[PDB]
Amino acid sequence: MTKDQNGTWEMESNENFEGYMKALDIDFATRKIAVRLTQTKIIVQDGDNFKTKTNSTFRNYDLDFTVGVEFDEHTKGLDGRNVKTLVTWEGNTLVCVQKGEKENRGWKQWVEGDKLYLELTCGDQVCRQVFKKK
Repeated sequence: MTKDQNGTWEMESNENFEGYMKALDIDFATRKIAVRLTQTKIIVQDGDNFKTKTNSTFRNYDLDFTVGVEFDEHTKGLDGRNVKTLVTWEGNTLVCVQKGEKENRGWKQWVEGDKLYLELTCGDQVCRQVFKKK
């Protein structure tokens, strides 16, 4: 009944992977490399903060912020542009608004049972994800 379901999620599968990086047109590559090399989605939670992370063999620098801080643009490693990225707790889940200019990066989570969904978008695409908690 509170934002602390602390665990792990191997992410049973991925619908779209490169196309999300594709959507923001990072480099129409990495789809052949980043494919999957341990990709373990994780969640941490601290109280006033929240930093889900991926323990991938390629990268470990994912959800890294505090709630309501309002991540007023300024990103890089992925896109490298400028988009309002507001974060909020739903009471149960992490709702964030990618207030874009061109795209709708609108990335959000929502515990859809015994796993944790990550239903984002990014202008045109719509990355759908499925998990299975631990």
